[PDB]
Amino acid sequence: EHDCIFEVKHEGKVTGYACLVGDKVMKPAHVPGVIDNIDLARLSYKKSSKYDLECAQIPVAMKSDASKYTHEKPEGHYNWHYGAVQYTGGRFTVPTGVGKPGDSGRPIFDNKGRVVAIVLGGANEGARTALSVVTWNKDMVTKITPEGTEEW
Amino acid sequence: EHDCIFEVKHEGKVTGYACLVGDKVMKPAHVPGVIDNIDLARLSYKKSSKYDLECAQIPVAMKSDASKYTHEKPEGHYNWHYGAVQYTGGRFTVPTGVGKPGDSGRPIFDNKGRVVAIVLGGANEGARTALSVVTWNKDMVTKITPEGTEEW
Repeated sequence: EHDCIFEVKHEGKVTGYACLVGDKVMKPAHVPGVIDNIDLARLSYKKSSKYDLECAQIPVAMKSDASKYTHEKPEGHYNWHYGAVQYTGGRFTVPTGVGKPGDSGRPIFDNKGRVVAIVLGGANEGARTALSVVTWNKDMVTKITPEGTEEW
Repeated sequence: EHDCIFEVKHEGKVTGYACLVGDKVMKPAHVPGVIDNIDLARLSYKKSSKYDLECAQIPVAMKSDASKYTHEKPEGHYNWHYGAVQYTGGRFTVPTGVGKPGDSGRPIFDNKGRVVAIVLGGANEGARTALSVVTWNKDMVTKITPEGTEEW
């Protein structure tokens, strides 16, 4: 279902997205640019290149309109802004030809309607493709990045 | 009816408006930040802190798209961007509520469309509040702030 998620643009084009996950505001750091909204970008965030997350806290009304997350992921079927995604064996996976370079940051929802993780693109096959994600393992962050692919 | 011309933006956000009268461009002086319309911001603004006005004179380019003004005023009731306004004893008691900070520079329009005054703030001992006004009468620019003026 449709909601509000801000987006970073660069010089008359688009380069990806940046989300408002509940308690903080955050974005990937592998794509350059500044958020469109001036009161969500002019502040000073904190950056870590080893996990590629740029994060800080939210203003007050932008806190009043937020999202809601979860700290686990069970095996089953999910949906995202392009379609459906199967998660099993530690693998979110989608068909081929369902994205373009520059969609890194669209959130992924569970069945109940809460955000489970974020996306970093990056997987290929001559059939249904995999994902590369950054997720929350019981109040602490971890990464998932299958080999063979670059930062799509 | 109404006009919607020549606002001001600063630091991504806005800081109100500024209106042009038959020959010159006025702006309330106490607010920071400069105008966005690059054809106007090329000028040199006369800054009188004692009367709180910014007083550049316009070039002849958009001088054909100017406004209409006057300096004669009977008692009665006028209209502006946030509703109606009443003129008694000089002071402008508005049907109220819609005022805010930040949006000083809203000019005051009469029934016959001619510009009669601009605004500089509010002051409110209950309903139908009496705002502050920059105005003029027969070559004399006056600043009329009634009492305890909320500095917009």
